[PDB]
Amino acid sequence: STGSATTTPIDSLDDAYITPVQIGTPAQTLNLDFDTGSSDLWVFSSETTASEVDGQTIYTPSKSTTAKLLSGATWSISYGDGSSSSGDVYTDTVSVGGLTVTGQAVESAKKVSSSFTEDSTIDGLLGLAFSTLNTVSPTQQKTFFDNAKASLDSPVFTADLGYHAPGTYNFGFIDTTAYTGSITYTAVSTKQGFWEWTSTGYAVGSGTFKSTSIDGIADTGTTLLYLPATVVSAYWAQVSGAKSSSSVGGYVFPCSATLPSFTFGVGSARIVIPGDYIDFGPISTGSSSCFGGIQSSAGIGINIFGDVALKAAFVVFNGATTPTLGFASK
Repeated sequence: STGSATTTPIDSLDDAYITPVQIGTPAQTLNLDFDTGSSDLWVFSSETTASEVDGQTIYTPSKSTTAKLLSGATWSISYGDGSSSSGDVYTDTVSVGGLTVTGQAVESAKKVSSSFTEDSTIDGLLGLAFSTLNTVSPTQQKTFFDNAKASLDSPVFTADLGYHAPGTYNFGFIDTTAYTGSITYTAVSTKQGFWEWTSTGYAVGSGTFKSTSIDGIADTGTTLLYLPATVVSAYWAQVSGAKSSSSVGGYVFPCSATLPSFTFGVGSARIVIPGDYIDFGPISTGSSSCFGGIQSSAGIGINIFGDVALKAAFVVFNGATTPTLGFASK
């Protein structure tokens, strides 16, 4: 089997992407944030504290003839950005882009933190990291991909995120029309439960490539590119007036600037992030200070190849017995 679904930016900055997901019988379609940095499929629901729901579409398990309470199971997750959610668990039929999994754990939120409530466009998350990170207790649950894997034509999914435009998540096949040149595959460590890999270096604009190993994670659920402070300083030093602002929470730059590209290495291959992808616009409406899309990972504890990086590439998440990651230009 295969599946193919379009993913759409939630706003004009590409802060996140939503993908329609069918849950239950008859189908209830919710728009979920596909997150290769976590492993829980959770949704706003009829059980979510009413004051914490503001415009989201909810899953109502009592209206699904295939929903079953997973008795005694609870979940609770905290994300890197400080957001969180928790609740109980149903199993139900879940379909993405025509690919159907029966008996998928659907984690129903009883509580969500303010960041989730405030984002009316995101109805929940669909985790695509390794199932070892799943938070359901006392019986850990599998991700949608893990459950689908054996049925898929090939045990892979691909992320093809758009820059200020829709893109595609495919399951079970590689669309050879969706990228240019060849796909370069690179080793993955699953030791921390992430799609963790080692970039071979970087360049700023038309500058020379610096060969250096940068361990990090491919994370579709993180907006920006978070890299070591040395790398980030070298980038922003090429933008007149750019500076790190503790009050704003990162590097800012004059909105009048033209940003240089940023290149990262994948083996001997190179992925080029155009400068425009690094512009996250005014820090507040009407400001002439703009927020940068490359930020320091210092104090995160891990480097994160988030959407800024991933949307410059066609990315293969290869879930074969020995997983790997592939990157192609597009």
